[PDB]
Amino acid sequence: MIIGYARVSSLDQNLERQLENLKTFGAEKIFTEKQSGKSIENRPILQKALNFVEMGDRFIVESIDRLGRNYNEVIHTVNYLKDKEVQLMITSLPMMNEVIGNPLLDKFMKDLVIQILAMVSEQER
Amino acid sequence: MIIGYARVSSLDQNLERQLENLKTFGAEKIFTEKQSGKSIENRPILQKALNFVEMGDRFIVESIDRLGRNYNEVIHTVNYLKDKEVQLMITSLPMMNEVIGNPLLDKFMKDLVIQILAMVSEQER
Amino acid sequence: MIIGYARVSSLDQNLERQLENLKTFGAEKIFTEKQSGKSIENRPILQKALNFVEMGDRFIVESIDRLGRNYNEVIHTVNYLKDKEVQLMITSLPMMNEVIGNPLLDKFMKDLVIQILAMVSEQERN
Amino acid sequence: MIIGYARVSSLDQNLERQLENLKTFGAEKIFTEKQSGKSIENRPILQKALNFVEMGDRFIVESIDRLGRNYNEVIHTVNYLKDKEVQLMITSLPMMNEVIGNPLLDKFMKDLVIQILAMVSEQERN
Repeated sequence: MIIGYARVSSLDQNLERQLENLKTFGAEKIFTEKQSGKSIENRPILQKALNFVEMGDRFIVESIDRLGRNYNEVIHTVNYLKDKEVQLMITSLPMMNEVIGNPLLDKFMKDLVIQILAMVSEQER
Repeated sequence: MIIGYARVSSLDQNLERQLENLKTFGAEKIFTEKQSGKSIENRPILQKALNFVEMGDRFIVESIDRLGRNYNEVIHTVNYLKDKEVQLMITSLPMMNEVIGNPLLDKFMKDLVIQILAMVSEQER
Repeated sequence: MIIGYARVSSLDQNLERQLENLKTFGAEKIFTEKQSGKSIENRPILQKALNFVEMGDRFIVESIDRLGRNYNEVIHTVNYLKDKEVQLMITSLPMMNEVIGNPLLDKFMKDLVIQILAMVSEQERN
Repeated sequence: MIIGYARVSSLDQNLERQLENLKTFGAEKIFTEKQSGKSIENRPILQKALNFVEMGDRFIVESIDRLGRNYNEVIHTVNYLKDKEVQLMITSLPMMNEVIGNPLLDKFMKDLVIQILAMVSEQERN
């Protein structure tokens, strides 16, 4: 199952594109949430989505900064999906194709890129 | 408290040397295990270590490869120590907490160091 | 010698704190400039500062965005200081000059952070 | 024009294949060198190729290790190709993929791949 999570601090932002992008990548059930990404403790919609998705399912978002503007909280969420065997994907940067010749290096880089994108989210707040 | 961990793939190596590096670094209690290093699930002794350590404690090892030679399993192990707030210090690369003045860049580089070291473990096997 | 570079695009920007942060880290001579960071071909002071520094000297700035808001051009400047045996230094990142483990792992991470900051600089401009 | 650079630390290493990879990727002139890649001092054939190649051209290699087995030198040789407007292509790596709607990020990705391969190159040496 493909679960999508869309978030916006305000409707001033384009919720269309975010919702359309999630749906374009085959998002079955999508959890929208109008809240700040400064924390995950006041966003019950996201907490309900994470507890929803289980093994085999796919959790996708338009971009990491939507998942949260807090490095540790974003990183904790990424490893929760890993330990729960839920594939994390981004509409902006899917990264489903091979970049480096080595399979181990690709995992390292894709894990690195996400950490880089995770920091920049807090780097902007 | 400061807990350590030592592993030996083959007893032919200097196990007594590794056990000294932990005490020299300030290890009070040291757990010892003898396994291949391919999977952490078949290593109960290592599991007893991660469970014994609590919040505020310090988990140390001679090197990351001792912890494991599987990138995903090693990263999973480190995160387990993060959420439990246990500092994972390496005797091989003696680096201090707060590697940089900036809090965010510190969190990013702390995680990056462990990923790079973990990527070397599987790289060398 | 320890040369410092400070840049402001607007008169609103607090140039004082930038100069005081540079002096705090041992800046003896500073090259202040009032120009947009979207390019370097129109910044003669930044280039006279890069020429002034020699092998062993220290080129310090407050933030990477001060160096410029163009990724390719900021990276070009960072390597120029590299190839010229000049250490780049940033007030925003205290203790950046330290070594994090072996020199290799340090040279890989420090270079990554600067590129990320160099990317964020341009990303905020346009 | 596409210029290649092949290197072999020893004749035991497969050279006739490394030439085929370069020629398979459209190399017109291949500079062959025979010496360690720890430093660019004892590798004049490389500098001969680097000085030879100029604006518009394309510089290709089998992999990063051929371009040098040192992070500081690899990154130095990479930026030398940037400043001369010469694109660097590695036969080992695939075609990558488009970062749709973010040209700035592609500039950063291509640099990250080189630094990872560069570090990994020096890591395998020891």
